[PDB]
Amino acid sequence: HMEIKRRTQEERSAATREALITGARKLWGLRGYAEVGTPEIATEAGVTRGAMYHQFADKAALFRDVVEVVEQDVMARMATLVAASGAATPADAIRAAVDAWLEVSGDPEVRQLILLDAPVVLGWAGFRDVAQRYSLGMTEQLITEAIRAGQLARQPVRPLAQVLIGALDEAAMFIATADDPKRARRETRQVLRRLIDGMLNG
Amino acid sequence: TQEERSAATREALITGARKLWGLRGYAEVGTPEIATEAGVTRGAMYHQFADKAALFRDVVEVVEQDVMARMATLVAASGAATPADAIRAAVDAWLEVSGDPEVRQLILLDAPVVLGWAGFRDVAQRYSLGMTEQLITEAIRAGQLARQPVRPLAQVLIGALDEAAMFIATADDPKRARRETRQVLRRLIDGMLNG
Ligand SMILES: N=C(N)Nc1nc2ccccc2s1
Ligand SMILES: N=C(N)Nc1nc2ccccc2s1
Repeated sequence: HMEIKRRTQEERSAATREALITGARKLWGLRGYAEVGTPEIATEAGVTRGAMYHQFADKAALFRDVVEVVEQDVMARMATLVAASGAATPADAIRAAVDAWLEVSGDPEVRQLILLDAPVVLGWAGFRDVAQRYSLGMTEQLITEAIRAGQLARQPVRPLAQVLIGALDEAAMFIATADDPKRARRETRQVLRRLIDGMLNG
Repeated sequence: TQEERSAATREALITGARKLWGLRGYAEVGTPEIATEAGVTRGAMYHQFADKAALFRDVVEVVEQDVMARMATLVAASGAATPADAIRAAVDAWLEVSGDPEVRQLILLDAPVVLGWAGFRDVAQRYSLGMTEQLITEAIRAGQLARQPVRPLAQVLIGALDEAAMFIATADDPKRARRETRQVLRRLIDGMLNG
């Protein structure tokens, strides 16, 4: 008897939540978390303050869901760029994935939300857990494929993956906080080329 | 003097807090316990430290000073004959020093949480970036690393070294994790060193 009512209220709640996340991603992406209040976000999203209260305990809870949706888009955008790269070998896929990370992390919205705001708002523990949840699988599979092809030494995948994600996250943070980010991106790309080319047999 | 008495009170509290937080972690020991360990009244303690985080900020300074000194000592004693070998010795020194139980708990686990992102990174940079940039500069000068600005390489390598230490710190089998991580780090830097 009550399944349509329950599903209807679920769908309405989901639509409200999506509008708030979409609004918050847009305004915080342009001005930064510190500079935009939840009332402006509720106005942008076309929802009441009570609808906001119902969905999110507080401003940081809304930000935690923004980061989830952005990280899903970052991982999808990176997969698209590697897929489109023309990579002939697992080693070339790895190089395409590093290039994709510098391109996607360079998007001004990703820079603001993931590299500048997220470490501050989530705290160090929260940021590291999100980055590993989204990126460890892709990174490990790229390593497994290169090992299978004899382009990387046979070794435990997890330690290498975690160390490389540490290096790549700090590379992107360096570019994000540079006052001349075009020069920083060149210099950082050049470092990562030497690091990756030092490890790959191909 | 009044300044000497204040300094003695502060030293008792920083020593006590370093000992107790180093064993159980910041979250698990309150300021009353620390004041009892130090033999200091609550009022004398709050006169020197506004709150728990303030006391932790001074613990982090004395631990970072020991990390920096122990890193210098071990690299100096390694017998490294070239800048490339000093870099290799610094990698092994970092796994030895960061494996100290007090460093593991206070610097690797607690400091990023208590000080916050910006705070912890400012402290770490103040104590480390001197040694790090000198090691890199000497290797570039010797032609054992590519010609390049120092800072970008330093930040990327610090990201690898920090994640290596945190991997070991939370591992189910830290002795195994340290062997696996040492192999990864030595292979990463051997790919870039000419010598
Ligand atoms: N990682 C830290 N949080 N602190 C330090 N690391 C190092 C590493 C080498 C030399 C001095 C220092 S101080
Ligand atoms: N500064 C950091 N955030 N961490 C580290 N710096 C250094 C520098 C040299 C060796 C190990 C490490 S670990």
